[PDB]
Amino acid sequence: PMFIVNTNVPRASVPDGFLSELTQQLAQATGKPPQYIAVHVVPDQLMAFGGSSEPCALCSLYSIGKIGGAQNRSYSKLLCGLLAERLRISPDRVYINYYDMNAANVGWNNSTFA
Amino acid sequence: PMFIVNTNVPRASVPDGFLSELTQQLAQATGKPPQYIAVHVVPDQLMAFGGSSEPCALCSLYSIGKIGGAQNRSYSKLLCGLLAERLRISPDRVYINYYDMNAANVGWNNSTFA
Amino acid sequence: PMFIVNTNVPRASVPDGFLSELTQQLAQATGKPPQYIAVHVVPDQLMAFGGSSEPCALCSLYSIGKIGGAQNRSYSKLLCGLLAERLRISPDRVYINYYDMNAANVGWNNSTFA
Repeated sequence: PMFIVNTNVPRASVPDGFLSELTQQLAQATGKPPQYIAVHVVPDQLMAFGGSSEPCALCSLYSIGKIGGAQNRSYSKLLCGLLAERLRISPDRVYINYYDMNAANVGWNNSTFA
Repeated sequence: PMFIVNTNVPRASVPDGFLSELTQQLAQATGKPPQYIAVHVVPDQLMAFGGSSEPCALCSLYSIGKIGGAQNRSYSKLLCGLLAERLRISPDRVYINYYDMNAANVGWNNSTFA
Repeated sequence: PMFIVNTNVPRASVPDGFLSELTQQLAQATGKPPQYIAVHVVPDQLMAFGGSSEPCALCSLYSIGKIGGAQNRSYSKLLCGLLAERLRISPDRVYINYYDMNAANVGWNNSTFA
């Protein structure tokens, strides 16, 4: 799985250990081993949510399977929780796009996961 | 809706008010309230278009519905217009990927839009 | 086509001529004219792959067609090869998301490709 967070929160406000926390919690949530989880945090961004620039985040979760209505509600609670607690971003200023990737459409290690 | 612009134009060349203008014009174009529009501009990027590092932009527009053939032509005229006028980017050096997202695949506020 | 590479490798480690090499090799691999190939490299990122901050890359290849099982295997061998040779990233620390875009969902030059 791959989780990306783009945010206007400054780098210095991203706590130590955050990428590891994301990795850990995503492995748990998706059921996939942490060796397969990749995470990417992009702070200091020029962004607005609903016309204003209070802390916000635009995020993506890509996974080969483990994507669906109930699962994605659960992921959203988890991820909005983490962004609120660690980055002080209000959950109503977070969007997360979920993508169910086909294995043949994910490259890794000179080939694909198919 | 979420609109992202990645560009090699420098930050200083992005006018004050550009995020607000995008918000307003996208609200009008999509018919969605401004409160639901998120915008993200990423200047100073290392990018090329057709092998050239002249000004260019790679963009994405995500929306739950309000995406389709005619609509995306209209959005492209609008947004290339804005990028030409405000950032001095030629329309033929802009790509915009359009995504019609399923509500269940968009997280927000600890749940999804489904 | 549009190819994006996000990496924790520093900017100074991205060799001169890299965006051109990508453009050229992607034109050849996809069969598309180089004029339609866009490339975007984002170094110095805060990211982890399998919990680790050793060099890694999270990438995307978008194309209108020319996406499929065998084609994507071949792209992955090409692209992982270039990331290894030029950026010294191990192929097993690269993910590449492949996207077959509908022409009606790609804006360019005030319109779409449909």
